Amino acid sequence: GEALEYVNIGLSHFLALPLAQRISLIIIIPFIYNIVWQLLYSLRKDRPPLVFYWIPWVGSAVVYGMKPYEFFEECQKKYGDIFSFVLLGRVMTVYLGPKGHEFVFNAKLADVSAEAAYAHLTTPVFGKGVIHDCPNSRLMEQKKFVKGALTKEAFKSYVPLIAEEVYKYFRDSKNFRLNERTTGTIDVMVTQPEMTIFTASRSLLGKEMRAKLDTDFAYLYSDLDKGFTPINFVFPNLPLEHYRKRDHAQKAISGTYMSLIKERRKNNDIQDRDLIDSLMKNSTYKDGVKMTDQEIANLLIGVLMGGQHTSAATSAWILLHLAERPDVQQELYEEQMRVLDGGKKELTYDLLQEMPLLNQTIKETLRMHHPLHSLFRKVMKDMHVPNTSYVIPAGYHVLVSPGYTHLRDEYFPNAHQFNIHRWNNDSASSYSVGEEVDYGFGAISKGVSSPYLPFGGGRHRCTGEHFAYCQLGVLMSIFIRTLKWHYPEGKTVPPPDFTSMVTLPTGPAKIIWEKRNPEQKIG
Ligand code: HEM
Ligand SMILES: C[C@@H](c1ncncc1F)[C@](O)(Cn1cncn1)c1ccc(F)cc1F
Repeated sequence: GEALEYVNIGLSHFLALPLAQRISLIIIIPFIYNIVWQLLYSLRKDRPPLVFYWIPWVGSAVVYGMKPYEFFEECQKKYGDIFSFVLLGRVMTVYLGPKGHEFVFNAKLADVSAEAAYAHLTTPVFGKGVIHDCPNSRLMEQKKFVKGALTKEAFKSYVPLIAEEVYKYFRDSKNFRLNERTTGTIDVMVTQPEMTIFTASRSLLGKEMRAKLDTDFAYLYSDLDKGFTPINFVFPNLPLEHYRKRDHAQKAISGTYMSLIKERRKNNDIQDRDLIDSLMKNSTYKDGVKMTDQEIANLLIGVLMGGQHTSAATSAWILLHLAERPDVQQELYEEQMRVLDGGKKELTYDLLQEMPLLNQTIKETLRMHHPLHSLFRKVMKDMHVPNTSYVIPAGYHVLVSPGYTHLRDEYFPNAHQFNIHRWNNDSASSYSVGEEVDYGFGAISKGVSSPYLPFGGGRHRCTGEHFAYCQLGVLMSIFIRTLKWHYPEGKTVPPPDFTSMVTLPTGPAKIIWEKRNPEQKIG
């Protein structure tokens, strides 16, 4: 009773402490509070173990962002395959391994949302109305629109254009100019992004859109390029300047696409050339709405942008791994001479399919260097993980990471050794190992239990797998037949830089190239 007066009294003296002790208690009450909250949380047996952190809110973000596969391995040894950690205000429950791939890539639409996790990151860059700034059902239909331009007949015609672009680059780039140099050094992280965007542009976007890249316009891609960073997860729209040249470039680049979209319909200049022709002819949803010309341009940005960063990272890794392995280059070259009749057969999408060792090299690189170490979903409903007393409460996030499983000896013997022969009689981009399902964009595998899942699975599954292998196929067939490359003295494979949007190599990652035929000229 008389004590009740003194909780009151003490509350008044609390308010009248010096700014030195108030400030410090501002930073000790929450620190001491979250340490004692965690301790209570670990007695909850319907929750997966939460890994201890000191700083509240920040959580474990520092070690997760820097070495996420080392973090995952350390957590796996302590608490098994399921565990939570807090990440800059959110709570992520990792499910490692194939049962984890299944728990997350085959989750019900009712249980998890990818849109809910990524809309803050994608929509500022791509524009609105597409990808994650729409309902999952719109997403499924957009993928059906894009995927309707990623056919075998499309792929037969992209191969001469892609190959033209590779040669034009060897001819004209300051990094090569093969008609004036026979040897040189390139930074793969400078060359590979440029090659990707040229080849992707010319093929999917058309010749006009490829043409604009030879000009100043190219910088808008570079400006747009920088708004695609995990920082948009914390400060999505933060009134600074790289946020404006980002948005400037979005408006600017989406304008060029609509200008072309609009003039093509004005002229009925609508053929089967590029994905711009395709999305024009076929972008009406199942309920009857057509995509606005701006929505078509923003899907263009998002598709080109995402495939840009994964494809460019992958050919970088193919070069860096091969730079160290002249025996694999020798092997890949023999297959080039055998399949292409010593160079006296033009490269075709068909002939690419007969090059298993090349396709096995892409396959193996993508095993060791998955471009997305972590995929996320926001949990919408309380989720129960079977064989288990755990519930993942709504508002948590689930995190699948097949790239970690990729690097496990459990599923890949000597997982840390680059070995393309681990895929003998198995050069497939991927393989639907049984029964299939359709979420709107075509029949894809129903199970998602494979330990090798470079293109994920389920509804959010990649619709650019076959394009990626095409691009990477021509690019690497031509690199192989034209150049030998090795590392500078002392140099080896760089470690991955996980902090960016894709695990790309820690730069600079340089290789010395030599012409196989010094006296050869590109016409
Ligand atoms: C080496 C190349 C690529 C790799 C390794 C890769 C990997 C992936 C993965 C793992 C996902 C699943 C995302 C998630 O589950 O959260 C995905 C989604 C997707 N990717 Fe790719 N990707 C590649 C290239 C491309 C290209 C070139 C395109 C376009 C031509 C593309 C378009 C898409 C689309 C449209 C989705 C659907 C996302 C969704 O439905 O939520 N990707 N990709
Ligand atoms: C959202 C994005 C992503 N980026 C980084 N970490 C996780 C991610 F989910 C991604 O899934 C990645 N991606 C897959 N293939 C190409 N890019 C994506 C999907 C569709 C798209 F049109 C553009 C795009 F970037």
